[PDB]
Amino acid sequence: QGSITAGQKVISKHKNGRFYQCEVVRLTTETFYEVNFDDGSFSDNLYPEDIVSQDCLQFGPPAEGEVVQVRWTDGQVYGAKFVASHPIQMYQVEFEDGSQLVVKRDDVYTLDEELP
Repeated sequence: QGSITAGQKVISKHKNGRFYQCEVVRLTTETFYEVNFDDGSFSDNLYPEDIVSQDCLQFGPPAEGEVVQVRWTDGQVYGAKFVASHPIQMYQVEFEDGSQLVVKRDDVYTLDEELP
């Protein structure tokens, strides 16, 4: 939703799990990758760097259906096939303590609106 802009005071969840006032420092795009692992399990939230069979950061996303190897969150490598890439509008926010998160549109609230 286009209603949130850089420099806006908003309310979002700090890393401590509670809602505080923070400030949007930057609007950014994060590209997510979707793959089918060789066992048929599906992942929708890989980062391009997690493809270890080719350099997607340099050359962009694989061809749909292309065989890939994936470094998973457990440090391990797995066979898979590339499905699709999805760019996502993210909001980099800073709290009064100076901590920063990069959160989705649904994770931020204006000062006028009821939580949650």
